[PDB]
Amino acid sequence: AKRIVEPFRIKMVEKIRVPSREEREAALKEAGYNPFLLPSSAVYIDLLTDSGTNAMSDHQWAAMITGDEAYAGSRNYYDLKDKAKELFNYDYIIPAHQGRGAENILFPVLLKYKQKEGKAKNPVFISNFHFDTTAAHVELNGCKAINIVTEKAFDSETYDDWKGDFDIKKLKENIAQHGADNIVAIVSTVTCNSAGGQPVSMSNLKEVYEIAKQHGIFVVMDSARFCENAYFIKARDPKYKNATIKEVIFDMYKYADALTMSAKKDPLLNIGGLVAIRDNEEIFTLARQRCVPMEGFVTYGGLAGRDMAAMVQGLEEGTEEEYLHYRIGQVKYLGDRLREAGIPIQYPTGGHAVFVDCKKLVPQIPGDQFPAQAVINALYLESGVRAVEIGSFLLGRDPATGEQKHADMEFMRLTIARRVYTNDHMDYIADALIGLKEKFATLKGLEFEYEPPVLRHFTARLKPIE
Amino acid sequence: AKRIVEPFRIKMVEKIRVPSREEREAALKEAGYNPFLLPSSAVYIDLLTDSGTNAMSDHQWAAMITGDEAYAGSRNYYDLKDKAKELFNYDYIIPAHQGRGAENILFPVLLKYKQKEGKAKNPVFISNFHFDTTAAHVELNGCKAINIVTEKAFDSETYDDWKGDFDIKKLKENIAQHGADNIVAIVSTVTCNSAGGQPVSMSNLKEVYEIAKQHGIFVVMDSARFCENAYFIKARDPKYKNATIKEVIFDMYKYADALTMSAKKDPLLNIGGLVAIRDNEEIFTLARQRCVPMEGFVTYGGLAGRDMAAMVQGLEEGTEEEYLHYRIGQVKYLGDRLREAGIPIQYPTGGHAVFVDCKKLVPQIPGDQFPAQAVINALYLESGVRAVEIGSFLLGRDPATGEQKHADMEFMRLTIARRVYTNDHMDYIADALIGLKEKFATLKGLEFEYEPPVLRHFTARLKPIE
Amino acid sequence: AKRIVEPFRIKMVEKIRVPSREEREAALKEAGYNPFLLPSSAVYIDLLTDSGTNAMSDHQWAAMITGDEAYAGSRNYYDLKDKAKELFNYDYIIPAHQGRGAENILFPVLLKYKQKEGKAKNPVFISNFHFDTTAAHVELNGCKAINIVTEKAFDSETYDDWKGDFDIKKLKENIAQHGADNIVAIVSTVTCNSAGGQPVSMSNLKEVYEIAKQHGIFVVMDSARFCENAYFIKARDPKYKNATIKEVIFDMYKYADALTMSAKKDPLLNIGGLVAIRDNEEIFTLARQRCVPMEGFVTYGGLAGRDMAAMVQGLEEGTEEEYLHYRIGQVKYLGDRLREAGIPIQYPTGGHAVFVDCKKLVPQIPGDQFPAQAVINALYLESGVRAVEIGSFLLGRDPATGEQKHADMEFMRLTIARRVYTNDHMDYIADALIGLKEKFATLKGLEFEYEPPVLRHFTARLKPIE
Amino acid sequence: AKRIVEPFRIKMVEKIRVPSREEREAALKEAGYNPFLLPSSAVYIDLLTDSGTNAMSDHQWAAMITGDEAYAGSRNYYDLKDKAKELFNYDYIIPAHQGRGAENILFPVLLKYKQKEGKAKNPVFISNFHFDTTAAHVELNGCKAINIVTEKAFDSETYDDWKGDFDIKKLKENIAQHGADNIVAIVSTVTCNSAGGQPVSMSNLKEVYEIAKQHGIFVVMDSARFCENAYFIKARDPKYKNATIKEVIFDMYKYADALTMSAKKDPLLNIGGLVAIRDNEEIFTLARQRCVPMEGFVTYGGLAGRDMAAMVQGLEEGTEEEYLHYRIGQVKYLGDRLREAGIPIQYPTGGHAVFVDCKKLVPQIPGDQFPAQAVINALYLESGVRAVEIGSFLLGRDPATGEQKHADMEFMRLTIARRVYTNDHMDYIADALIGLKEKFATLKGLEFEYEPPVLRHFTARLKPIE
Ligand SMILES: Cc1ncc(COP(=O)(O)O)c(/C=[NH+]/[C-](C[C@H]2C(=O)Nc3ccccc32)C(=O)O)c1O
Ligand SMILES: Cc1ncc(COP(=O)(O)O)c(/C=[NH+]/[C-](C[C@H]2C(=O)Nc3ccccc32)C(=O)O)c1O
Ligand SMILES: Cc1ncc(COP(=O)(O)O)c(/C=[NH+]/[C-](C[C@H]2C(=O)Nc3ccccc32)C(=O)O)c1O
Ligand SMILES: Cc1ncc(COP(=O)(O)O)c(/C=[NH+]/[C-](C[C@H]2C(=O)Nc3ccccc32)C(=O)O)c1O
Ligand SMILES: [K+]
Ligand SMILES: [K+]
Ligand SMILES: [K+]
Ligand SMILES: [K+]
Repeated sequence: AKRIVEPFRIKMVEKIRVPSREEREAALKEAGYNPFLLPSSAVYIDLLTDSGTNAMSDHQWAAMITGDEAYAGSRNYYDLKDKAKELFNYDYIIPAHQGRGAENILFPVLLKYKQKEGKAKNPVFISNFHFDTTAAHVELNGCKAINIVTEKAFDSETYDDWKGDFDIKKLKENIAQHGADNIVAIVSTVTCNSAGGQPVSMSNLKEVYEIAKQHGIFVVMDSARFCENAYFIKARDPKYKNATIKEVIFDMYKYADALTMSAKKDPLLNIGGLVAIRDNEEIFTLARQRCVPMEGFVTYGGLAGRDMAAMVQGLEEGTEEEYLHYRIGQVKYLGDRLREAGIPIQYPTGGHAVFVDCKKLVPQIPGDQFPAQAVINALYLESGVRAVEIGSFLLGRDPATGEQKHADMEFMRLTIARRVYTNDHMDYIADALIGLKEKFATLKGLEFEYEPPVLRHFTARLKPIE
Repeated sequence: AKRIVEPFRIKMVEKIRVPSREEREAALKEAGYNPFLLPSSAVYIDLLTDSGTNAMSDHQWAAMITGDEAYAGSRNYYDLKDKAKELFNYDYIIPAHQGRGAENILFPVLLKYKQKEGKAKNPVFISNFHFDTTAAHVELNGCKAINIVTEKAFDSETYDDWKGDFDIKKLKENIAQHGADNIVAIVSTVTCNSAGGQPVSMSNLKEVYEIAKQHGIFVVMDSARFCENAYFIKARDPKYKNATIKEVIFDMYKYADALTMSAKKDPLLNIGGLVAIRDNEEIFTLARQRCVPMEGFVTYGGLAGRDMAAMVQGLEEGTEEEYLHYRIGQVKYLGDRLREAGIPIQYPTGGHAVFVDCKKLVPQIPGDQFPAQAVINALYLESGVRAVEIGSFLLGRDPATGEQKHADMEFMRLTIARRVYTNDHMDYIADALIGLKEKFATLKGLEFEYEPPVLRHFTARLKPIE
Repeated sequence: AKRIVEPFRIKMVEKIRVPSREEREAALKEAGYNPFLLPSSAVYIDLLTDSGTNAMSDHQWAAMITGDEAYAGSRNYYDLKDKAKELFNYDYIIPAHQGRGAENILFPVLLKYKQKEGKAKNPVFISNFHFDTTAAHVELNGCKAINIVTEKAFDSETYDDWKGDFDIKKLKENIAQHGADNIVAIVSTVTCNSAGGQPVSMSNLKEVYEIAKQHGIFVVMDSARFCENAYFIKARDPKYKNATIKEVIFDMYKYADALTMSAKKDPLLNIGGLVAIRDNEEIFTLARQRCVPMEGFVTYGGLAGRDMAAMVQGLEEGTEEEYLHYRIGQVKYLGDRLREAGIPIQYPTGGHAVFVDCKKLVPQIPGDQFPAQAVINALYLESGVRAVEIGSFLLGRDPATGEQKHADMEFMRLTIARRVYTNDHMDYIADALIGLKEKFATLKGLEFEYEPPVLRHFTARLKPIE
Repeated sequence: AKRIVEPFRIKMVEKIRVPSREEREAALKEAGYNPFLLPSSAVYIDLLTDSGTNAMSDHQWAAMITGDEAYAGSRNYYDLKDKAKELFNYDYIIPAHQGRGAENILFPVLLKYKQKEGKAKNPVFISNFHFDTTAAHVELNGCKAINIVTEKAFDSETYDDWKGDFDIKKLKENIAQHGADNIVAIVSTVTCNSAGGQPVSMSNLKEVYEIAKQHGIFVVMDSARFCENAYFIKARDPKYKNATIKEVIFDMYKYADALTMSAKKDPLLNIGGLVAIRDNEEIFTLARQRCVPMEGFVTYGGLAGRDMAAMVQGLEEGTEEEYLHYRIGQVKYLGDRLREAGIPIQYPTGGHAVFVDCKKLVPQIPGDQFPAQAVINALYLESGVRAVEIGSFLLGRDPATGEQKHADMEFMRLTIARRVYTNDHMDYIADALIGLKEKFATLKGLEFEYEPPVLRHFTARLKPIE
C-alpha cells in the first residue's frame, strides 16, 4: 500500500467526532437498521457517498461569492456554456439542480422523441449498468432498464483493465431482440458505478457509439465520474499515455450525442447537475420546454447563480491530473490495505470507492437477505463509519415480475468524498474493518419492515433476521 | 409618496451598469423581443422577478459557511424541521430545490391519494389564483386549474383591503358543479401573485378551510409570499392589530393541511423550496417516496446543506415586522410615484411588486397581442429596466380548447427583490416609466415567432406586429 | 437637495436598531459623556468615522478568500507592489496595518535621515494640516507640527473650490524662519481632513513640491482620501475636465516623494495601511528596517494576506468616477439638507463628511469647553446617532506649553462610511439635527474628569458643566 | 513513528505546486540565498513559520462574516474581553494587530512605570528566553534582555520533561546582581520558542512568580503558544493527569500579572495579537494611552472586527485537547521519523516545530558562518521546502558590543502551521531531508552582503562562502 501526498494544503477544517458505542447502537435501532436514516451527528467518517460531500477550493468559493444570481441570463450560465464547449465540444447546455434532475429533463424527452412515427411501443434503455436513480427514471416513464456490463466485472478478485465495459455481444443481441425502433437511448455510464467505479475503455465507447450510429440510436453519456474515467484511460490505454486528461475527455465525447452529469461528483461540488447536447437542436429545444416546469428557467435550472459559478471552476479542477492521481491513488490505498489483509474487494479499485465483496465475506447470508447490509451495520456499530450497500438491496425489484432483481454482485461501498479525508482517515476505516475478521461468520441478514415501491433502500426500515 | 428608511445598513455591494441604447435594441432583437432571453449584462435594474434575487444578511452567509453537507441526516435538516414546527405548527417537512419542485412532489401525491379511493375521476384544483408554474403542474397531471379570485381584483384603481380573497360564492358553486370527490385540493396562494401580490384575509382563509373540511377537501397553502400576507393582515385586520407577525402566521396555517413554499421569495434566499405537512403521516410518506427520485434524498431534497442553513435563518428574518414594513413600503413608494403621475396601477400595491394596468395604459392593443409586453419592451429600450408580463402572455392557452385563456387583467409587473435596491433606484424606475407618456398610444402588439406548448412566456420568441 | 442613485445594488445587509432614549442616557453617563466609550449596540447610525467601517464589494471578498497568507513573499504583496506602480508610479511599497502604523514606519526614518548631515537641530514638520494621529507621531519624535492651511478654510459659509490648499506665503515664511535644514518633511494631506475634507488643487500641490525641491525638502503625501481629492480636481479644475480619475491621480503623485496611506478610507477597506516611496531606495531600506520590529515582515506589514488582496481590489474600486460621484454626492446631499435649514456647515461639503460649524451654532460655549462636543451629545441623546468632534477637544495641548492648543474652528463631523448608508439614512440624520434648532442656545460645555496626555479625545471622560 | 488521525475533516483546500529544480536554483540565487526573500510561488511546503499560516475552522470564518466593524465598542471586543476573563481570569484586555504590537504597547509602559520613582537606572528584562522580536523591543527601549533557560535545553539528544524551564539559580543570582529595582519585568515565554518550543512546568512557572512577588517584580507571560504548553503540562506533570486543558491554562496564569500574545499561533489565526492584564488598572490605563497612537483605538487595536471575532472562536478551538493531541503528535511524528534515521533533533520535539541540530550535522562550518542556513538552502534546492534558521544568524549582535551574541545551539527549525499539512506532507519533508545524508560534509557556509542593524536575518542578502 502506497500513500500519495496531497497536491494541496488545508485551508478550512470541519470538526468530526466519534460517537460512543452506546450512542451508535441506539441510533441504528432508531434508524430502522438503515444507515440512511442515521443523523450525521451519529456518524464519524461518512462513507455513504461521494456525491455533494466534496471539499471545494478557495477559487471555487471565491467564484460563488461573485456569482450572478440573475433569474434570466446569468453571466455564470454563459461561462458554463463555454466551459462545456471547451471540454466536450457540445454546443447546447441546460443546467439542472443535480443528476436525477438532469435525467428527468432528458429521458422523457428522448422517449417522446423516439415515440414519434408510432414506434417504440415497448421502449427500452440499454446501459453497461443503470444506477439506481437512472434506472428509476427509465422505469418511471414505462421503459425497461437493461444492464449489459462485461462479465469480467463479476469476477471480483481477477484483475482486468476495463471492468466497466459494455458487453458488445449482449449489445447486438438486445438490438436484435427488441429492435432499434424500441431502443430509446444507450446510456454510457463513466465510470460504471454499479460495477465498482470501474472504467470504460475508449475503444469500448467508440464501438458502442458506432453500433448505435448504425441503427440511428441516441447515445447519452452518464457523466458523473467522467474525469476519473479519463484518468484510467490515460493510465491503462497505451494510446493515451502522453495525452492530457482534457485530450482524453475530448475523445470520450466524440462517442456520445448528449450527456447527463451529476456535478456533485467529479466537478467537486455540493450541488449541481448538467445536461449538454452535441448538436441536436430539436432535442435541446424539447428538453428546454421540460426544464422550465420541472427544474426552473433554462439559464439556471434550479441552481443558484453561485453554484453555476462553482461548477465552472470545479469542471476545470476535476480534470487536473495531479489531483486525479492523488484522489484515485487514495482509494487505491484503502483497497490495497484491505486486500493485503485478506478482505476481498473489487480488484482493481475504482475511481471513487472501494467495493468490499460481501459474497465471499459473509457467505452464510443469502443475497435476498442483503449480506452487504449486515456488514455495514456491523462496521458502523464497531467504528462509527457509515457505508452504503450496492447489491440486492439497491437493485430493488423488477417492475414486471415484482420480485427480487437478480444481483450478480453483493457489495459494501466505501465511498470516498473528494479532498475531504486523509490517508490517516483511510487507515482508521481499514483497521476497523480488518478488526471484524472473526465476526463475519456470526452476522445474519435483514428483513423488510417498511418497503417503498421505488428506490426502496433510501428510506426502508429493516429488521434483523435474528 | 413616502420613503421608509432601511432597518439595516449595507455590508456588501455588487456593481450594476446601464447599457447603451444601441446595445439594448440589438439585445432585444437578438432575444426575439422577449426580455427573458436577454443576458443580465444587458440589464441595468432587473425587475423581472423577486425570486432568488434577494440580498442575504451576514447571519445567512454565516449559516451557509457552517452548513452540514452530509447526504443523509444533515444537521440543518433537523433545524429546518424544528423551524417549521415553530412557524406553522406542522410536524413533517420535505425540502425541495425550489417552489415548482415542491409542487411536483405534493400535487401528484394528492391526485394519486384521491384516486386510490375511487374519487378524482374528473379531477380539478381550486385556488384563488394558480400561478403559471402551479397551474402547469395541475395541467401536467391531467387536472383542470380553476381560479376564483374576488371580483375586486379586477377593479384595479379602486382601493380594497383584500384583493386576493377567494370568491366564496364561486367556491361553493365549483364544489357543487364538479363534486367534492373531483376536487383534488384547494390551493390558497398567499399573497395572490396573479392578482397583484394582493393579500388574503384571515377570515377568508378560515371560511375557505371550513368549507373544505365540510367536503373532505385537502387544502394546500401556496406559501411563497406568506410573510407579506401576514403583514397585511396585521396592518388591515383589526383583530390582529396588537399581534406579532409570527402570531399572524401561526393563525394563518390553522386553515391549511400542507404548504408548498418557494423559499426564494419571503425567506430571503437565492434558491430553495419546502413542503410541510400538518399531521397527515400517510401523505407525508407518499410525498417522501416521490421526493427521492425527483429531487434527492429526504433530508436535503436537491438543496445543498448550506442552503437549508440559510433557509432556517431566512425564515426568521422574513418574519421581522420592521423589515416587512420597509420592504412593502418600498413597493408602496414606487407605486405611489407612478400613481401620482396618473399611471394606472393595482391599488393598493401588493407586497412584492407594482402591477401597472396595461389594459388601461395601452387600449389600442387587444389583450390577445399582449399589450403589457409592448409596454415592457418600450420601458426596457428606454432605460434598460427589465420587467415581466402578467396577462395573456403568461396565462397561455387553455389545454382543453388549445385557445387563448381569457385574461381578465393585463399587468406589467415591476417586481422588487428584497433588500437589494434603494428608493433612489425606485425613483429611476418611476421617472423612466413616466417618461413614456407621449409614446403609449403609439405602441403595438406582438406576434409569435416560436411558441412553446407549456409555459410559453419563458422562452417564446416574438415578432412586433407591423 | 439632490439625491444621486447608487452605481451598484445591495448584496449583503447588516441589521441596525434604534436604542431607546432610556438606554442612551444610561449609556452616556456610563461612557463618561464621551461617545468614543459607547458600545456599538447603543448606537443606531454610526457617524463616528469613515475609517474601517466601509462596505466592500463582492470582488473584494472574493480576493480575500483566495488570499495568500504566506509569511514571506505573499502573492498579494507583489500585486500590491504592481498596483502602486500603476496608480502612483512609485517603485517601492511597505504594507502597514493601518495609517498610523504607516506613519510610525516612515516619519522616524525621515527624522534620522535629516539628522545625518548634522541638520534637524530644531526639527519641524510642515503640512496644510496634520490630523490628530499624524501630528501625534510628529510630536512623539520630538518635533513640532506646523499647520498652514489656506485662510479660506476658516470662512465657513463662503464657497471656495480649494479650502484645503496650502498657504504658499506661509509656506515660504516658515521655510525662512526655521531653515530648510530643520524641515524634516512637508506633508500634503489629500484631502485636508482637518479643514473639512476639503480638496487641494493640482496647481497648489505642484507649487508646494516645486518649492520643496528648491530647498531639498522631502514631500510625503498623506493619501487616506486621495481619490476623493482626485474627483474634486476633475470637478473644479478645468485643466482636468476630460481626464480620467487615474490620470488625475498620476499627476497628483508627480508632486511627492512618498506617501503614507490609511487604506481604511478611499481603498474601501476595514483594515490596512500602506507606505509607498517614489525612487529613494535608501529611505525604502531604512523604512524596511523599522517595519520589521514594529508592524511585521516587509511583505505583509502586520496585515493578513486576505487584507492585502482586498487592498489591491479596493484601490481599483476607489478610483471609479461613477462611485466617487455617488459617494461625494451623498455627502453633498446631507450637507445641502442641513444648509437649506439654516445649519452652518463648512460649505461646500468635503468628500467624506459634513462638518457643522459649532462656533456659529452654539456661541454660548467657549472653545476650551468644546461646544461641538455638547452638540454631539445632544444629537446622540435625541436620535442615537454617534458623531465626532473636530475642534479644541481633538486638537489637544501644546507639548511645549502644556495648555490648550488654539483652535480656529469648532466642527462637529458627521462622517459617512463608504457604500454603507442610503440617502434615506441621510434624511434621518438631518431631520434629527434640524429638530434641535430650538435647544441649541441651552447647551453647555464639557470639562475634564480624566485627561490622557497623548490623544485625549479618544479615552477622556468628561463632566458637563452645570 | 506513530501517525495521529485528524480530529477533523477538510472543508476547503488551496493548491500547492512543486517548482522545478532550475526554478528553485534561480529563485534562491535571486533571493540572495535567503529563503525569506523567496516568493511563495517558488515554495512547495512552507515551514518558515507557524505564525499566521494556520487553517481556520468553518466556525471561525462564520464569526468573521458577522464581525462588527465599528470603530468604537465593537460587539466582538466585548466578546474578547469576556473570553480572556474566562480563560485567564484577567480583567483587562487591549487588542493588538499582532504579537510584536502587543509588546510595543506593554513593554515601554512597564519601563516608565518601573522608572516612576527615579529607579531602574540600568533596566533589564529577565526571561527563560526572549524571542527575536521580544528582545528587539526590550533593546529598543534601552534595556538588556537576559535569557536564563535551563541548561538541560543545551543537551539536544538527552530527553527532559521541561527544557523551557527558568534556571531558578540563575534567576535569583540575576536578581541579586542587578537589584530588583532594575528588573522591569520577568517574561515567561510559554512555550519557550528559542529552546525548541519546549514547555515550562507548572512548578517552574509557580516558583518564578513566587520569587518575583517576593521582590515586587512584574511578571508578563509571552503567551503565543500557551495551549501547547498547557498540553505538555497535562501530559508530563502527573499532578494534571486528570485535568482539562482549560484547568491547566487557568492555573498557568495564576503565575503572571499580564500577558502578551501573538494570536497568529495557538488561537489559530492569520493575524492578531492581545494584551491582557490581571488586575493592575494603572498599568492598563497607561497601556491604553500608548495603544491609540501606535496600534489604533482601544476596542480594536489595529484589528478588523472580523479578526477579533475569529480570535474569540480561535481561543476556544486552540484549547481542545483532541486537536492539541493531533497537532503536537504531528510534530512528534516528523521528529521521530528524522530521529529514527539518525538525524539529530532537539529531543523531545516541541509543540510547533522540529528543531534539527545542525551543530551536529555540519560541524565543519563555525557558528559565525551560520551552518544551519547552509542546510536549509540545500533542503530547498532539493525539494522546494522552505525552513528557517534559529542559531547565530537569528540571535544577532549585541546592541551593546556590536558583535554576535553567544549561541549555545544552532537549529534548523521545521515550523508546522496548524491544521494545514497532512502526515503525508511530513513524510515528504522527512524523506527529502533524509535523502541529503551524504551531502552534509559538502555544505559551505554563508557570509554577509547586506546586514540590517536590527533583526538582520529577515532582509539580509548573503554571498555563498564557496
Ligand atoms: C452514475 C450516476 N448517475 C446519476 C446519479 C444521480 O445523480 P444525483 O441526482 O446528483 O445524485 C448518480 C448518483 N449516484 C450517487 C448518489 C445517490 C444516488 O443517486 N444513488 C445513491 C445510492 C447510494 C448512495 C448515494 C446515492 C452515488 O453514487 O452515491 C450516479 O452515480
Ligand atoms: C405563488 C408561487 N408559487 C410557486 C412559484 C414557483 O416557485 P419557484 O419554482 O421557486 O419559482 C412561484 C413562483 N413565482 C415566480 C418565479 C417564476 C415562476 O414560477 N413564474 C415566473 C414568471 C415570471 C418571472 C419569474 C417566475 C415569480 O413571481 O417571479 C409563485 O409565485
Ligand atoms: C488624514 C489621515 N491620516 C492618517 C490617519 C490615520 O490612519 P489610521 O491609523 O488608519 O487611523 C487618519 C485617520 N483619520 C481618522 C481615523 C481616526 C484617527 O486616526 N483620528 C480620529 C479622530 C476621530 C475619529 C476617528 C479617528 C478619521 O478621519 O476618522 C487620517 O484622517
Ligand atoms: C514567542 C513569541 N513572541 C512574540 C512573537 C511575535 O509575535 P508576532 O508579531 O505576531 O509575530 C513571536 C513570533 N514568533 C515567530 C514569528 C516571526 C517573529 O516574530 N520572529 C520570527 C523569526 C523567524 C520566523 C518567523 C518569525 C515565529 O516563531 O515564527 C514569538 O514566537
Ligand atoms: K451536499
Ligand atoms: K438565484
Ligand atoms: K474596522
Ligand atoms: K498571515
